[PDB]
Formats: sequence, C-alpha cells, structure tokens
Amino acid sequence: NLKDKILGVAKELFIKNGYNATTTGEIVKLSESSKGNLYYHFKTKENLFLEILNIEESKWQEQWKKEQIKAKTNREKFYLYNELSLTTEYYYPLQNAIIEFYTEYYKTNSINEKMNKLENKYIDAYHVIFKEGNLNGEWSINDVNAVSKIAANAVNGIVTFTHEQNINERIKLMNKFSQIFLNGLS
Amino acid sequence: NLKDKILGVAKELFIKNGYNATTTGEIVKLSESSKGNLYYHFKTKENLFLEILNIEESKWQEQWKKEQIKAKTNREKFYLYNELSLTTEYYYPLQNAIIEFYTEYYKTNSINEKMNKLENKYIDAYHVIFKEGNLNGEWSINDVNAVSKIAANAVNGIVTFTHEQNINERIKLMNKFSQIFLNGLS
Ligand SMILES: NC(=[NH2+])c1cccc(/C=N/N/C(N)=[NH+]/N=C/c2cccc(C(N)=[NH2+])c2)c1
Repeated sequence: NLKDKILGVAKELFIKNGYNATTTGEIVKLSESSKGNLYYHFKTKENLFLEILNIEESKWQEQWKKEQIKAKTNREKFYLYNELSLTTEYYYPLQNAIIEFYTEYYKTNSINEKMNKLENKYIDAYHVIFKEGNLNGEWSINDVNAVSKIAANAVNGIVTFTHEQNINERIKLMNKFSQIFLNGLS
Repeated sequence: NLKDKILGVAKELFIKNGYNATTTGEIVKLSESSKGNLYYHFKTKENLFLEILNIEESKWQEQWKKEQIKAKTNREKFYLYNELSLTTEYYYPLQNAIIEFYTEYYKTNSINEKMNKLENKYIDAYHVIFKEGNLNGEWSINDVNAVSKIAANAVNGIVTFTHEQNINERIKLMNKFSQIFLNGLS
C-alpha cells in the first residue's frame, strides 16, 4: 500500500525518536514519496500521529481480546493485562512519543477532544475488568472509573520507566504490582 | 564556580529553549567560559544535563528532608511524598527538557549508566519509607527493594500519564492510589 507505508515509516520514527524529533520531512522521503502526497488522509503531522495512536490502540485491544481468554477470573484478567503490556508491540512502545505530544500540543482543540476518547479506550480494558469483577463478585470498587484510570496509569508507569532492564525482572515486578493492587481493592 | 555558573546558565537555557535547541556554544558564551573548560568538566551536553539532573536531585532530597517532618508515621510519608511528586512536577519548568532528553537517550545505552544511578536515588526515598515502615510494624515487607521500584515507577506513571484535567482531581487520584497500595501491603 502507500498511505499504509507512510503510517508504517512514521510509527517507526515516532518510536525510535520523539514526536517533535521526527518531522514530516523524514516520513515523506523515507517512503520514497513526496510532500504533496499528504492531505485527505494525512494533512497535518498531529493528524498523522493521532491516527497511528488510533491504529495501535486497535491492534492492542484486538490482541487483548484474542488473549484475555487464558484467564478465567477477572483477578487473573488484571494480572494478565499488565504482564502482557510489557511484552506487546502495540501502543505501549509509543508512550514516550505520546508524552511529548501531550505537552508540546496542549494549547490546541485536537488535544482535549480529538484524542480525548483515545484515553477512555486505554482505561476501558480496566473498566470492564473491574466492573465484570464486581458482578462476578471478586471485589467491590465503588469508584471504578478512578481505580481504572489509576491502574491504567500506574501500570503504564511500570512499563514505560523500566524499559532498560531484564525483561523478566519487569514481568516479576508487574506481577508483584498486580498482587499488591488487587490485595488493596478487596 | 565557573563550573557552577555553567550549570546554572545551562539550566536556564534548557528551560527557556528545551534540550535539543540549546547548544554548548551558547552555554560557553553566556557563562563566560570556554569550549575547553566545558569539555573538561562535562565532556558533553549529555553529561552536563545529567549533572544538572543530579543537582536537581540533591535539592529534591534536601527539600524532602525538611518536608517529611509533617509526617509522623511512614504511612503518612508515603502519601505526602507521592502528593508532593505530583503537585510539584506540575509546575516544574525543567520537566520539558527532561522529557525531551529522556525520549532522546533511552535508546542509546551509553547514557544509561548515570541515567540509572540517578533513578536509584529517587527510589531510595521509597526504600527508606518502606524499610522504616517495617521497623514500626506499620507493615511487613520482605521484598522492600521490589515494592520500592514498583511504587516509584507506578507513582511516576500516575504523575506523567494523568496530565490532562483539573489538578484537584489528579491529587484525588494520587491519594486514592496511595491508599490502595498501602492497603495491599498490610
Ligand atoms: N517544587 C519543587 N521544589 C520541585 C518540583 C518538581 C521537581 C523538583 C525537583 N526535581 N528534580 C528532578 N526532577 N530531578 N530530575 C533529575 C533526573 C536525573 C536523571 C534522570 C531523571 C529521570 N526522570 N529519569 C531525572 C522540585
């Protein structure tokens, strides 16, 4: 494809380097394409980026659907979602580029809106796990939305700020995390 | 002092203009020093930045030292330290250059040595809280170092990934987290 070759190179450059780092100049030439080749699909760089986040977000929740089966209780669903976050190849390898973007562009309308529900989809996975868990009586969270946001963020922290060490040590900490968290909810 | 001036001027430059944009040439002339002297003290902008970061760390510690007296029990120190990390970083100017620097050297293993002696200093704060918490029956943790890396990175994630919404709510969530986490330790 072409529009999909752009999305491909970009994603590659957004992960390696930052958001502000890589410029629409690179993306273009690195795809043997031309500048005037960006409009109805990718006019602005923030549009291009925000699109990739949307994709990877899909791929990741899609992958979680095909893998959340290995866990019967939601307590297990919680552990498994976190451990997996560390090994995936979707969304999470972009958290660094996302943090720049969230700051550098915090004075536009395509921040508190455009990518607004992009976060709700990210805390969504936990929204279910905690709700279904209240039905399946594994715990009792009277403020799911909070805990969800809290768990989502806490986890993303462990994933993002340890990306430089024995991947199996990360898994152990992440499981040690989930144990603590869950033992705190109940 | 010529060295301390270079750091201070550089700290100001990085803040006003970000990391990537600031040149060692600028630093040299504004601190009325020289390429020679700057090279001799830091060798590179990479390092210069790390030293500033180390100094910012010490200050954070001297600050935390005076502040923790407001917290008699370690359970309290945990709440306080987390809340301070969230509120203070919200209006910390060097933060932008840190983000920029971090997402520009977390792939180059060279800048991963000092880069971690540093993070370890941040984790110590939790380590002390947790250890001391043991010697007070505030809780029993036999894997302190672990629980420490966990709390540090989780808290860091809550602070960095929530960045969107009213500050009061953020503090609300950060306290919620500290409550749950400390409860899953008992
Ligand atoms: N109100 C305040 N007095 C206040 C508020 C927010 C932050 C600080 C001090 N921060 N000091 C920092 N953040 N030092 N960071 C240094 C550092 C060095 C190497 C690596 C990293 C890192 N984050 N990986 C950080 C002080």
